[PDB]
Amino acid sequence: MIVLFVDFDYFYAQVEEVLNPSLKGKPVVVCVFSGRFEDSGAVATANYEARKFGVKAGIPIVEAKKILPNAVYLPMRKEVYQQVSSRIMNLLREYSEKIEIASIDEAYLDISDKVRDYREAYNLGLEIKNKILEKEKITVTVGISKNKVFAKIAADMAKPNGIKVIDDEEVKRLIRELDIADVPGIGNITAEKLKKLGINKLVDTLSIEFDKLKGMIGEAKAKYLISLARDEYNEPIRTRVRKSIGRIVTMKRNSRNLEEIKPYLFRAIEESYYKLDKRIPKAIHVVAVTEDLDIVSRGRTFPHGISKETAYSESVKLLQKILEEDERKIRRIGVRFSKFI
DNA sequence: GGGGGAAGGATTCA
DNA sequence: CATGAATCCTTCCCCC
Ligand SMILES: [Ca+2]
Ligand SMILES: [Ca+2]
Ligand SMILES: [Ca+2]
Repeated sequence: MIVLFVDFDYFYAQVEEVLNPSLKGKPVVVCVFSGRFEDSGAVATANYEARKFGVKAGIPIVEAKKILPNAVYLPMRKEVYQQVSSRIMNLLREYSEKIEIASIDEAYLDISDKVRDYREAYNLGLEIKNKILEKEKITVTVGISKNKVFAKIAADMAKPNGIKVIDDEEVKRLIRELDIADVPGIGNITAEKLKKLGINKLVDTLSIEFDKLKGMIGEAKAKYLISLARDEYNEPIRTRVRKSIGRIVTMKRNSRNLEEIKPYLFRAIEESYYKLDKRIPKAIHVVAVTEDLDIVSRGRTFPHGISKETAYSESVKLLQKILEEDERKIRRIGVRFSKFI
């Protein structure tokens, strides 16, 4: 099987460059302003110029400014980025029928049939990069390998603006020398649970009793790592199905007061409903981010679709359940809709 | 013993 | 300082 993975580089910041080309070469930082206080919030995405100095996604906006006070800071414009992304995906579509849109900036292409040899895939890659650079002025990195996981690792190794191929021989070297933490799906949490089992490389996963690895990180994650280490991972390329829609908003200040929280919750519902379009959910979940960044939620599934009126009423009940069962104050509040008809 | 929702939570990552 | 949604896991429940 030959999988070609496309990862748009520093996507949000790059789109801002395309929309304002005079930004090229300057450090650009796209942020999410929380409005709690001047520059309160986090970095969503930073381009290479800012990233090389430590300004990256996740750090506080105030922190970024101490490092690069002269960088260009812009508010995140998600729907603009989504529309540019949609145009890019439809373009990749013309190279494959078999396409898995993993996120706003990532897509896997099963080009097992339209090519053969890693020479022909590579060529299809350089071609794809040119097509996108030309039609949208967006540079992307391409990863090529025998399965989705290594195609992604390939991209991770080659970014930014690159193209890398991981043949069957380096897969085998990587299976022994690649830090397991760099394996897709292994975050800091899992990486630490693995470290305590001796596991630092994929190969190490085969020296452990399965039921032990399973007890430590779960059956699905255990089977996943094992199949990769055995050079047997082979999941098909398929775009997952949109299962839920919702929004969560950060309040100007933490609260525990119903009337103070409501306005934020209702705003979340309105935006959620606008995004659902013609979709009708049978389930609703009110989600709250506590003062200690802990996530709590209460939901309900109905035997029918949920009207906005029912959503407003049910959401208030769910929130009350939350405040009544948790003592912690609330920092962010929102809702999620699922089980579409 | 176990099929099969439903609910609440744990992780991942741009 | 702290900013959408899929997968997966655990517990719980109804009941054959
Ligand atoms: Ca990415
Ligand atoms: Ca990206
Ligand atoms: Ca990692």
